[PDB]
Amino acid sequence: LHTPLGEDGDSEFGDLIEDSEAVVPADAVSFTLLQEQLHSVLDTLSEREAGVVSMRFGLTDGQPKTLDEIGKVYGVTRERIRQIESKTMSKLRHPSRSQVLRDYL
DNA sequence: CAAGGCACATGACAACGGTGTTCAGTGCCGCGTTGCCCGATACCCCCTACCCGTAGTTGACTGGCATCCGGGCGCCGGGTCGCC
Repeated sequence: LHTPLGEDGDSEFGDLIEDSEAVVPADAVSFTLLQEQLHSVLDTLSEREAGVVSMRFGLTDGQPKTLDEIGKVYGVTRERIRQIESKTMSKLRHPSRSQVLRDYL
């Protein structure tokens, strides 16, 4: 990386290649706005529906939880949880609570 | 002419009429919370073409590789040699 870069002075091949680990502020703030808007639309729905979808898709922890995995803290059945998840997906699929999330993809 | 005797109706007397109520029970027929029964997918098993580490190869075969310049200036600073 300390090669002359073909230039006798003031240059180094080590100062011409961009990295990839660096966080792009644009993408980061877009993600933050996505998180806030999704949390807002999530609060718009019922608090119970909100909580169950959040725990299923893991919106507070990195790893999502399985259906029956939610039926221990909340004390519900593996098929009840599936049913409320299904009707949550049905409601969120409504064009009402989709537009604000369309551009986010 | 006054008193005593018989009709019809009359102050109460309950019990039917008929309807809408008090409990009360149990459903009737609309909305909800959890039983099925499976089906798939993560976790053990064996071996094997290849990757990676180590062991030898008995004519002899005994000192490399250098650098090499047109700064240029200028100073500091000390070391080495000279003076004596």
